[PDB]
Amino acid sequence: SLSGTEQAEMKMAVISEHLGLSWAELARELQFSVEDINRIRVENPNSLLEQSVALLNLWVIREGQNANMENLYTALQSIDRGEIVNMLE
Repeated sequence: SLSGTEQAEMKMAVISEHLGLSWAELARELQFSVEDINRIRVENPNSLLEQSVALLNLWVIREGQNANMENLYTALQSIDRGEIVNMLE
């Protein structure tokens, strides 16, 4: 399969566990609206993990068939979290 889609589940599970405070910046980098980002905050107020999982789930839905993990990697590197990419690739 494409290097940009294989094992998406495990990769996103790991990314979500490691994002921590970085998920909101990632969301902005991925072009999500301030409304969507705050909705995630209010729906999952006590867990950075839940907020991160929610964001990646929203991304999977938005991208649909055009989803490409390389876009997540580029965004991660742009927000200084390239160490997550190194761990995965």
